[PDB]
Amino acid sequence: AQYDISFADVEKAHINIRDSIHLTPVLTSSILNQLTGRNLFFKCELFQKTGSFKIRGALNAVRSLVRKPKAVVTHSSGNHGQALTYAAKLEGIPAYIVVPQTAPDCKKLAIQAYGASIVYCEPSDESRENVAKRVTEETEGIMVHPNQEPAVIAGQGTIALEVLNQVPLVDALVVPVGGGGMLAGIAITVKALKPSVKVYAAEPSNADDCYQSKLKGKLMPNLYPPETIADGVKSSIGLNTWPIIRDLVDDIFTVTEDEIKCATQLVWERMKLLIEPTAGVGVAAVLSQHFQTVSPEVKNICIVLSGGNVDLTSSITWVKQA
Amino acid sequence: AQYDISFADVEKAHINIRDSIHLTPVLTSSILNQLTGRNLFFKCELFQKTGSFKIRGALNAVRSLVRKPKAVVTHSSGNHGQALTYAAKLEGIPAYIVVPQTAPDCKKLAIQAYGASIVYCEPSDESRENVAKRVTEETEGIMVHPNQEPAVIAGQGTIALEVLNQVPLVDALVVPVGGGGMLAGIAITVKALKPSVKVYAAEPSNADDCYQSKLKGKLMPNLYPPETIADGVKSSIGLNTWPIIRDLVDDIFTVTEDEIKCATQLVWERMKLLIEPTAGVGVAAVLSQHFQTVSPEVKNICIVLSGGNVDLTSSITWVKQA
Ligand SMILES: *Cc1c(COP(=O)(O)O)cnc(C)c1O
Ligand SMILES: *Cc1c(COP(=O)(O)O)cnc(C)c1O
Ligand SMILES: [Mn+2]
Ligand SMILES: [Mn+2]
Repeated sequence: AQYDISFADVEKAHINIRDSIHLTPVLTSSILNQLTGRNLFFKCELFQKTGSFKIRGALNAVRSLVRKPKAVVTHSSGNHGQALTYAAKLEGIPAYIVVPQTAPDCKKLAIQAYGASIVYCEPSDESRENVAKRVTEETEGIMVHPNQEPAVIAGQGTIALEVLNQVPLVDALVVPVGGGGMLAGIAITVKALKPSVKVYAAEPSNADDCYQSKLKGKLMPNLYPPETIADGVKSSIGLNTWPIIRDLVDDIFTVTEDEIKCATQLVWERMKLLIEPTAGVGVAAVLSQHFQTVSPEVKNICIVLSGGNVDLTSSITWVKQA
Repeated sequence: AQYDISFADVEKAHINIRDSIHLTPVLTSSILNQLTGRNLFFKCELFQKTGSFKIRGALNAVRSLVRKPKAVVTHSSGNHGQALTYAAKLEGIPAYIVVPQTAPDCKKLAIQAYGASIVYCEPSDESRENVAKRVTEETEGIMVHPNQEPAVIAGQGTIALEVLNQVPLVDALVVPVGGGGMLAGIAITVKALKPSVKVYAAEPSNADDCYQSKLKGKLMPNLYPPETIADGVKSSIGLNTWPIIRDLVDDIFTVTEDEIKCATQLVWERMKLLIEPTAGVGVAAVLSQHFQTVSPEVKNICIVLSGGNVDLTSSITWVKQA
């Protein structure tokens, strides 16, 4: 009944960011329709400013602060970091981004290109959170969490406002899940406007905390730091997004590393959209064996292609020839 | 005054193919605007059916035949071959595609995937033309030339009808040139509707026959088979497209291999559009030193991103890390 955001927060966020973001297109694919037997629609957040949907939450959070702040601080595998740095730069606010050592080089470099101070941490939720806390204290900055901050969650939710308008007959949204900010914002939004529309999460089997949490009915974070090509969804879900996910998300589909790699390459080759592997997670979910159990009434499915920030040099390892 | 096609042919082609092709989007890039000091618009033919704009000419040609034909035949580095095979398959007509031995593997495989009989030839204009002639005779098929066939040229020209509608304030179109079918169709169209709009060709320095022809005022085909990463524009311009290009194209910009590689990678990384290197030729042209000499009045420039059929495995060689 009462969560850390409401639909009204999402509506407000949309008005406050729409002049500063792209109304990204919804594209289709005949081959992917044929492979799934569904009518698919691809929400192209890879074309968003900074290369992912994270600009939505970042702009909303920075503008929700509006003496100006001394600094903004966060932890990020890269996309929220880039987005926050860009949003903060527009207001003349310096940014400190705490980033795991094992984040992709392209993401590390982009954060530095936008002028942030990058601070490497160890690759775990605990290290990300603890180092961001220390950096926040040292800089006397403002922490803008990548997925648990209400202003961030409300910003990500605005994706659903656009999808429901662009695909008026949509039956389901499929959303990749890491910390659950996007999934939670979208769930709040869809279930407020047209709750008959399904909200499905897609998650790596190698980082399956959201799936485990829903199964067990309690928050079950990753016990070991995840090893996955879906580098942007290694975070566990958190205390603010869990209750929304528990109550408002219809199902969660897990996908293996091989499935993620295959779906990502299929989008590259067939749609010509350079999605990052994390964005391939949603595509893998709809292609998966378990998704065939979804009712045939759920025909019009919109998959969020959440980002396009991929290391081309690092992607030469897993790319397979036909 | 009188060329092998007219504007009326392009208009007719558009009505005859529009129900069967995508009205591809026009996208923008802030970074590419910043780099060029121009206002750029990208016509996304990479999203077209079969991965390039060639579906336009192919559908128009196949439907311009409408006992049904025994077979269709062509020569192609891959894109026209794929498009022709698809168009012919819709009508239950078999296809024989003559393809140079050194065409990219992805293109060879796609032609076979669409059900064509592929016939390898030696990598030269002479071999392509001679083998297609022999195959046409042996199969008693109909030759559909990739760039000199009027129905094909008229089909490619329809790109300009869309661009002029989608970018109403456009000042110039930039078009990659191989055989000159697209360039000629676009030139006929633009100069009929709003001749103040510039039509610029973009060409590899390593395959610079169009540039040489315009300089010398006569058709000067490539003396040696071109060596270029822009694998789809190795053909010389021909007898039907040359007069149109001579008279109606405003300038031709050549770009080196390094420029093509750099522009292609920039589009991948910054726009998240998986263009093939041939489609990077137009982007390289607007980024080139010589394009800076174009009048500052030519502000709104639409570049045709002509195709997305790229060998990912073969592209691991030239991709450079930042
Ligand atoms: C952040 C991100 C996600 C996951 O969003 P959460 O709010 O962390 O669940 C998915 N894809 C991409 C590209 C992202 O950057
Ligand atoms: C065919 C083609 C061109 C060139 O068109 P021509 O009519 O041969 O000049 C450019 N880019 C791509 C991707 C093509 O397939
Ligand atoms: Mn997870
Ligand atoms: Mn040439």
